[PDB]
Amino acid sequence: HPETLVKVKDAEDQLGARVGYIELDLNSGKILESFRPEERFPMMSTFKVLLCGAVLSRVDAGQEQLGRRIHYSQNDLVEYSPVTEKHLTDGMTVRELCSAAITMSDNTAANLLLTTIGGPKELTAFLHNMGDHVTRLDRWEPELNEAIPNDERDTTMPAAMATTLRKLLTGELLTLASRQQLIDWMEADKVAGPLLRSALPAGWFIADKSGAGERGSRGIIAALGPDGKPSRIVVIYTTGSQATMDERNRQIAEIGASLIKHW
Ligand SMILES: *[B]([O])([O])[C]([C]C1=[C][C]=[C]C(C([O])=O)=[C]1)[N]C(=O)[C]C1=[C][C]=[C][C]=[C]1
Repeated sequence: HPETLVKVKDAEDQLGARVGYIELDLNSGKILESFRPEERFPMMSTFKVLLCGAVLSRVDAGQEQLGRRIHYSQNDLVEYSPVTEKHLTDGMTVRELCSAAITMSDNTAANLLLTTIGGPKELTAFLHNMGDHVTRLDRWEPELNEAIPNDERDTTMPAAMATTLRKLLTGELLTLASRQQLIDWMEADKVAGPLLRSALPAGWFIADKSGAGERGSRGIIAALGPDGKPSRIVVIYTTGSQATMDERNRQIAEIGASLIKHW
């Protein structure tokens, strides 16, 4: 709704930064509303969903096991590794690393998973293969959150991220069992409470993933809908603000309230 676009512009004014926005119809693929759709923004932690999608496609091909366990060391630990740091001892299975990467944004768990699939170059190839010729992952955690102005490394476009999430989630790409598993992980998101979840009415469904990085970067990707079923895709990225975390979360949650209102 254009009123939502007003809020996106109000946000750009508040944060003193650009805001990329996109609403997608989950069923048809139709674009509902947009803003800075083809500009590049840093994915930050939102790439974790893509990562686990590639991991799931390997599992579907029998090239990987969810039950497979992985061991690592203190040597592998990166800042912000809430679960991983807890099992230095017993290691973790593929499944748990994805859970950890998505529901808690665990940095080390992402790094371990990237290694398993072939690193950033392979992720990029995976994406490019499925029709996304824009989204690129160049670095590992946590340098990928640098967000230096104009750098194309580790970025996406709101338009590209939206359709790719759509394909993962509803395309024939992943098995039914894997798509479901991916949705399940997103739905259990334990760290995005102040963002869109904060504007959701009771009974609605939401499967999401957020990100935060240097230079005021912040963003979220999500599939939501009323009555326990997702029906739309919303992507929101911002970069360049001098605003604090709270103000940044406030603006995003404000865009979501507008989205709901005009549903
Ligand atoms: B990710 O953005 O690449 C990665 C981990 C992270 C940190 C904070 C919030 C989220 C989120 O809300 O989805 C994801 N980013 C970093 O590791 C940067 C960082 C930022 C702030 C605290 C710790 C790390």
